[PDB]
Amino acid sequence: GIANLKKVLSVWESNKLTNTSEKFWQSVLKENTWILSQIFSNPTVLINDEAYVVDFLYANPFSKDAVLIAIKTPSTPLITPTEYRTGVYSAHKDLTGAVTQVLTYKTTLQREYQNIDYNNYRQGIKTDFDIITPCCVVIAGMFDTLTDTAHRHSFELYRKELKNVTVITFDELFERVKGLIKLLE
Amino acid sequence: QDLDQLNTLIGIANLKKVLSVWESNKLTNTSEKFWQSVLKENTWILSQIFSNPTVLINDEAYVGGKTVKNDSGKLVDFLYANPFSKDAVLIAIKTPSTPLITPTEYRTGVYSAHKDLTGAVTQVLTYKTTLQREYQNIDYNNYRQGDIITPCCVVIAGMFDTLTDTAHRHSFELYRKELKNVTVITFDELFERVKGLIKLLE
Amino acid sequence: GIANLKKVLSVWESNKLTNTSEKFWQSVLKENTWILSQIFSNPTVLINDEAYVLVDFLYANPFSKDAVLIAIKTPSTPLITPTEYRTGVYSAHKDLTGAVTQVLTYKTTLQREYQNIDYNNYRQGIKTDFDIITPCCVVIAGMFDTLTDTAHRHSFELYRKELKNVTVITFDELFERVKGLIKLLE
Amino acid sequence: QDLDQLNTLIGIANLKKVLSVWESNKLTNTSEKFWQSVLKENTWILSQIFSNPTVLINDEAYVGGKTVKNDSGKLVDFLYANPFSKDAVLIAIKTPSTPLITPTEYRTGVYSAHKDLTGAVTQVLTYKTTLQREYQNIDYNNYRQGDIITPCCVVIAGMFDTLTDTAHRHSFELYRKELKNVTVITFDELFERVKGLIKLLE
Repeated sequence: GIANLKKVLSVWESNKLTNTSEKFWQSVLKENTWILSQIFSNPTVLINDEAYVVDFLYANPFSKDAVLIAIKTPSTPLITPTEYRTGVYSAHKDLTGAVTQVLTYKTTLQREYQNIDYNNYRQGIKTDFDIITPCCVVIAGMFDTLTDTAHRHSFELYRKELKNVTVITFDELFERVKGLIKLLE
Repeated sequence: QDLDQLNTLIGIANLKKVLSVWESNKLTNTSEKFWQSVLKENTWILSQIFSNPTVLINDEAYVGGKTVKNDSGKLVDFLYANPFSKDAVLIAIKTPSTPLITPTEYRTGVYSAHKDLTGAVTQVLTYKTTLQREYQNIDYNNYRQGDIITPCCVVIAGMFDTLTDTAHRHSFELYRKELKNVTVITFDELFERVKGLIKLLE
Repeated sequence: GIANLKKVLSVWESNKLTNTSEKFWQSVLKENTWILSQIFSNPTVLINDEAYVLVDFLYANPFSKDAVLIAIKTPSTPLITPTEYRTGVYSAHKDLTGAVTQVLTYKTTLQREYQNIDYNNYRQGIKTDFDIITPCCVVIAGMFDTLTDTAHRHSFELYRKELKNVTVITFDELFERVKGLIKLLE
Repeated sequence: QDLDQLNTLIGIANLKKVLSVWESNKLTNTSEKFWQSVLKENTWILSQIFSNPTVLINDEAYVGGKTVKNDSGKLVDFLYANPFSKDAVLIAIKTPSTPLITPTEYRTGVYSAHKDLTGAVTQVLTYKTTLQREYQNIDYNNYRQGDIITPCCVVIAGMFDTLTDTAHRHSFELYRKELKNVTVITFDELFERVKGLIKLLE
């Protein structure tokens, strides 16, 4: 119950600034599928990797629409160390490259959907995800690393101009988990 | 930790009653006022679903599922008073028997959004603009004597049961996934996540 | 030159309130490919219908090969519903909303069947200069002049700014660029 | 008739003059000021390319390719004075040698945007916010004594000649097409449409 929710936070806090392996955070969200389900207002269910043979695929159980989620490490920089202009900071190449990569996978997944769908038919797997819209999510970095107001302003501009990619930092992801505790109390 | 178990039961008990009314009058009772009242009393559910501590329903504001009483009676006055609620979610609750797509076909395999559904999306944006100007008007007066809210908009109308076709569901998704600042979630989708919360708590 | 530009407006000014056939407006834009190329700041070139096979045009950037799908309706296509949802609130007409859904559906199909389309061009010997990299769509329908009341314009502006990947452009706005080009030169 | 032919020749002569400058030192001159000066004396070209009669380069405003003489020296003053010029396109002109993507690969087939390119995109957005803030500042003062400009942003930098692979071109497109209020057009793309205008006229 709620003790399970607190356990997730304890795991999150313990490796908040130490773990730098994408595989570990892959497991944590895979073990607790409800964590990523809180991002989307519409209901979502996890899709097994075999169905579409460090990303996750969540699909709406009603419309079968699928959303692709890419998970990086919390230590991923959000902005460049130096500043392009006084008070203007460029988004780090790690963040910009991550956004591009998830779009490429979404393009590839839709372009090869017929091959994947037919393979599931042969193997008996029931395909429950339909690529209707190019919605992607990139979970990376921590918002707390942005100290200066210029840093927060520069990063906020980057994450507001994106059309179909929602960049969510790790701390914001677990704030929904932590926020659930407060609402229950 | 014992109270945490008590909180778990209290949270589940509230969720069961919300599903109880939904699974009892989702077909007969179709008045907008009734469904607004039900979701008002269970605002804490909406806070988690839309990932926003502060929500705006009708002419009232609820923070963390708590009714924030405002003596002035103006939603804008509360929003200006508290800078925290500058990213609140505006929710318009319609009847669950609201058509989502036109019964006929615009083309082969394409269904256009129904009048009622796209009317609500226009209405909430109109309501959002009015709140923005009233907030701006107060800011001008305070400056005269001596920002912009930009709240999120969410429309809750219709059920996914009426979409009894792949074309019906695909057309609806292409509509609601194209809006920038409006999220359309059906009543069936709304209460199915309520079931998910029960499963997570249990 | 300029005389050519004024000739195009003569056709537009003559058929904007008379011609209600979708095929005719396809012919006009197909004859003058430069008209639709003025919508996009980046260079674009029209792709023949044989290459990638409702009126639909396909323009591709000559450099990055990115393709854009444009759907053309009639100028007589309503933009908003005749009645009002609420007092001062008008809904977008089903013709406009349905047109947006259809162009997105065709864009989805075009990307999904790209491998077959690319392979067919290889067999037929045709080159494939278009690539579906981004889901960008354009819908051309109706005229902005038909929105007389300030509520009508506000209701339509809310809808068109709300869209993510579809840019609804009325006919008069499209041909205003043609008229705008004349004034800049003159 | 006679006037049209004279205007057609003037337009073609102007367009060919710009191409002569572009094709004479696109590989030698890297001064950002130089390319700002060249592209601001031919603003009528930019008006048609970006489909906007009003163009804002640096702190100077151009309407229909004509230099507006604002004696105040503040760009916002002109914008507030003239309600017509509210959707003006803000254009930032960089050197054509500006890199577009990182020379190394982020992954297998994925390239991230270069620091200079993404730095300019943030800079114009910062410039846009300052103009919006100053526009309100004037508007607030007028109210005390007795809306929102929300313009567009365009960045012109780099050449497509650097992108010598399919992966490079796909990566660049996935970046600029994802932006909402910023349009990125390379110098090679900018003058390609200049050639297209000549073909249309001639």
